[PDB]
Amino acid sequence: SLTNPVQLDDFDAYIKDMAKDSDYKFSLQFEELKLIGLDIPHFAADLPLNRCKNRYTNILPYDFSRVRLVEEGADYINANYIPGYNSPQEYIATQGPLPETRNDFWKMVLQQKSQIIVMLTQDHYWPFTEEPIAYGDITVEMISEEEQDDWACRHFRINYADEMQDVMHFNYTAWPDHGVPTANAAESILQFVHMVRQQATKSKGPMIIHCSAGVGRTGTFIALDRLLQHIRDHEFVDILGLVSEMRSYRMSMVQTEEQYIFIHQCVQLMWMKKKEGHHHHH
Amino acid sequence: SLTNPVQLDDFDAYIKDMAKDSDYKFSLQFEELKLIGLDIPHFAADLPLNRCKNRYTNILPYDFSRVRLVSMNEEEGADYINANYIPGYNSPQEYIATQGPLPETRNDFWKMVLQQKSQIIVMLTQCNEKRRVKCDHYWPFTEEPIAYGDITVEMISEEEQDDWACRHFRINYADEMQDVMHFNYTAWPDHGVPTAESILQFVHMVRQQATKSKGPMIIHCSAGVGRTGTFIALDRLLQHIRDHEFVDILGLVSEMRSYRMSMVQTEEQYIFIHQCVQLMWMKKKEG
Repeated sequence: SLTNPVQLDDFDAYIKDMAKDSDYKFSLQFEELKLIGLDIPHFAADLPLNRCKNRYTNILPYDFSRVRLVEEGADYINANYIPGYNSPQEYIATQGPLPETRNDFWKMVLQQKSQIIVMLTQDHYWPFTEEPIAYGDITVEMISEEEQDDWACRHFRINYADEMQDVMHFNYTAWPDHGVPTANAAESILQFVHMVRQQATKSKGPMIIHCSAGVGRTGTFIALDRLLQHIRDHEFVDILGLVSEMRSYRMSMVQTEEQYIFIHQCVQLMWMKKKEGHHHHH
Repeated sequence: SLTNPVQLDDFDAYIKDMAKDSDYKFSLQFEELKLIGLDIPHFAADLPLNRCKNRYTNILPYDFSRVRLVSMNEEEGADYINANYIPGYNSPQEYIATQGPLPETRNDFWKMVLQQKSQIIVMLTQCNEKRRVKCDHYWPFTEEPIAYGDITVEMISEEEQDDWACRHFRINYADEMQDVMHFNYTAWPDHGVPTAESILQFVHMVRQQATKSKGPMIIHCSAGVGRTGTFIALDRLLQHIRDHEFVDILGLVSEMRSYRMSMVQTEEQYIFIHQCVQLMWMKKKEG
């Protein structure tokens, strides 16, 4: 429905055209993306008892792709499985946990067997000290912590009954809140993405990604992660088709035209890196 | 991973290159496609108690995309049926690909039809082919309402033609009633090809009805992967060619295989899909 594959050889001319007439086509395409999933049911998220489990009143997970926890509304959590470059349920896009949902969040991590969590914002649902904390029936203890300039990695040990699970936690902290992303901002985020991807290819369940609403930065991170891998193996990119797809699994993925344009900004840099690399295929 | 969009303007040149050296490139692509989905679990389909619900021991539904039957405190495994949600041109769960119902699962099938609220069923096989069993005649023989478990089905009409039959069913569970159109294509031999004009009109026919219907479109043949996979590809492609200037059959077939194994069973059916697009392209050029 919404898809526009562009040969990498034509991306430069493509983005320039997208930008003409005051970003007319960027805006038009974004206006079209806003129509995706309008008719997909999201009744569970609107049930009386689950309303308090949503950070934002109008950002609700579709019923078909929602992650279900295993009482009235006890299976609910604002999160959706999202397709990736490698599997149909490679990711779980979710909102930043609320104090009232942090126990449900850890239950999701355990049940879904997620060994990688990506936080795109700076709510502190994890332990502050080395002391193991019990979030409901699940005990979580931070094993180690590494801190870089733009991100931090934490290793968590989660247990329940006889079950034990190791979970890596990547928190990007240099995400720009205001102004247009500088060439450095783009570079940093692309490095972070690449970094998480190296760990991904070595993990169990779906990769959990979140930002306050779980759609903007989250959908942007997912798009970039999938794009880097795609651009490495292919000679074309279909950004429109990609964001449209995410919109069909979780509403508002890539929340703003700003983020939509930014994604194109990053792909141009990816294309520049691919060309300058001249790497043969493995 | 597996994807290769081709502008329609050079699809002819593409097809001819793929057909070169006795379909060398076509086979190359099909072998790659046979690897898709091998790592996706299908634990529920493996349960001993569900073995009698699988027509074939090797055609099994993935856990993540399988269709779940709903019931109140019912027996273990009661939620199981050999079927999977498949993305379509319009929505994430537009189709439900399933095997041809067995005598032991005909009630489960109708339960799925009612619960999923499907108003269209596409059957691409005959119940029997070459004296070999392919699918149970799970629907009524006459106009007399038949009870399948707690669901009653009434065949309001039955219009047959050379290559297909259209049957209007009215089904109900107490006061929950539903109209279901059943399109049975009878000229598609299992593991083979219609042997394009005929099947394309069929697809167009089902498409017309679809625009008037709501709910998932149930698609099945015998195993629920070969002809079913080819039909879905065709249905989706017809709509895609109408709106765009390119096609990615490789990515399309790869995607289906990530939702249900073996979609589009043979290289021949895979090549048939390309041939059909070529025909679809020319029809579009007549405007």
